[PDB]
Amino acid sequence: PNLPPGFDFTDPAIYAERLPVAEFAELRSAAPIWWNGQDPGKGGGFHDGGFWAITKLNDVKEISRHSDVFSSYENGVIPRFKNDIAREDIEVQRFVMLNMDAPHHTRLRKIISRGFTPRAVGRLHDELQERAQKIAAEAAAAGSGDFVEQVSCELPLQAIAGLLGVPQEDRGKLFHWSNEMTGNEDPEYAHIDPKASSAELIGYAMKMAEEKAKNPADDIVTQLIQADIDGEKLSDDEFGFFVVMLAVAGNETTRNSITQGMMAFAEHPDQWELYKKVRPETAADEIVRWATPVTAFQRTALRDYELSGVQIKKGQRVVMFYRSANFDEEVFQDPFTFNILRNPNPHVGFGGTGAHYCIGANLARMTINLIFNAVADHMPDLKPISAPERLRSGWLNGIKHWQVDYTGRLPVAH
Ligand code: HEM
Repeated sequence: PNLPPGFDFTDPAIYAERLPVAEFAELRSAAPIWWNGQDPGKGGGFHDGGFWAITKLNDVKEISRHSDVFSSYENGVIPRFKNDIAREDIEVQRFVMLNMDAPHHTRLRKIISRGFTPRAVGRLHDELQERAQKIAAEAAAAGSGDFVEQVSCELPLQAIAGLLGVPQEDRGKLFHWSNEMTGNEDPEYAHIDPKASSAELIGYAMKMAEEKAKNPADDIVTQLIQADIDGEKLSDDEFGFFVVMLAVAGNETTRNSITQGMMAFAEHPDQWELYKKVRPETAADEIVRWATPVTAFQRTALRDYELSGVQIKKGQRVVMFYRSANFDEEVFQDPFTFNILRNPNPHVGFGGTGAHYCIGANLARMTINLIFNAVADHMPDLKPISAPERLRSGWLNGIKHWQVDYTGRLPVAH
């Protein structure tokens, strides 16, 4: 393919500036499974010399379905850390369900599923709609400001707190810990240590589990720590690892779907007018496909496996570029058109179908719908002031800041 020598699709220096949309398109056309070599020292923590870049949706689905071959546990799913990360800090990811394989994954996923039933998630609708309205109103009253802080950040965190029944007076500290826990290489956050925040959150969660076992209630935490008919339940530490997992899994991801959904609405005012008018049930999925908050997750082959004519060898990493797959011209009609009516929309922003497919997908869609309803109600005319500031990460597609005029009336500053 026509790519610069040395090009690495996991390079956080790319994403601090842009999404490499042209280069993904070049691989889908010229080399849809492509060996991305990595130089000595520059492996993002993996010392294997490179990985297979997976760029087509059908191949992302195939890998995702064949979890008996393509393991999450062996090297975890994050394809990029600081280059000098210790191996034990990659392996500590195995304590959370996202980085487990069957059969251990299968048991935990069945228990954790109790928290994500339609009823469990449905129960959060009213508090989240009230909060979404309050968020948007307060931002509108500020006139202008950082959309990421003032509109995108809070609701995903309130969804996690509501789910876990975190007392109101504990939410600031919970959110503080959570916001320190999705590591990145961004110089703006170079002073933060995820490990200490993670240990505080796990201890807080374990105390909650102990208390709820003693005073069970009609809530999701009680369901998780009480034995079902098969005797299965989360131990206290397992409950702590579930909370730690959510603090990353359901935080920056939904946050970025909100920021980048609004960026797409600013870029496509026809879609924003359509949205405000009809508030269509298909909008959240198009927002997720367009935002693709997780650029990529990886797997490791547990045996040689041929994928679309390419021999993957045992031990090699494959990196599923959801950012590429979600724009695959053989699966979507006009993938580079932002269309909030798109249906079907077989995007992989929540992963390919398979064991690990996002268990929070419906909660995330509800979050997105409630906050955009509130934005439509309170700041229908909002206009950006300056360009988004992207996050330096080689796997998360993040926006740190985006200055916006909620009134739409401020004139151009010179
Ligand atoms: C738009 C927002 C979101 C996006 C783009 C997203 C994306 C993803 C992706 C790509 C995966 C891995 C899928 C795979 O490997 O096949 C995943 C897993 C997961 N997500 Fe989400 N997610 C979002 C919101 C949420 C929310 C709101 C929560 C919970 C509050 C959540 C909880 C989880 C959990 C617990 C896993 C692990 C599932 C497993 O390993 O079995 N996610 N998510």
